[PDB]
Amino acid sequence: STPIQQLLEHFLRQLQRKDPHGFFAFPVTDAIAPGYSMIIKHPMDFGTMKDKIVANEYKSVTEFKADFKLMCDNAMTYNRPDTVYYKLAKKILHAGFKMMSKERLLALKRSMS
Ligand SMILES: CN(C)c1ncc2c(=O)n(C)ccc2n1
Repeated sequence: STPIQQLLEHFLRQLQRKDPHGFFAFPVTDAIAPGYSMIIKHPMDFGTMKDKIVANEYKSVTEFKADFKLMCDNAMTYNRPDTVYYKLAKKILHAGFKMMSKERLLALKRSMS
């Protein structure tokens, strides 16, 4: 494993901890959610993000953050605001961006020198 992969796996584990029912663990199918493929054209989930880390597909934390944001945005686009999926996506997007904030990454950059 590489230092980037270890850091991204840590961020992903902490993010997955906020989803105990595993709503974001797997891709959303049309059988589970009707007309999903018709509304969401750029699907994303924690499993796809895990596979990208393992394959060393992320060049930076910004790229990882972009996939996480896409996943939350998709859930907030497809699902109405009063659903468990929209509510969890909004909660984890905020919590995730504070964990991977420019402030926290600058503090990590300073500890790398
Ligand atoms: C059952 N159903 C209608 C439905 N709809 C939307 C979603 C969804 O966005 N995620 C992320 C996970 C499950 C899900 N399930």
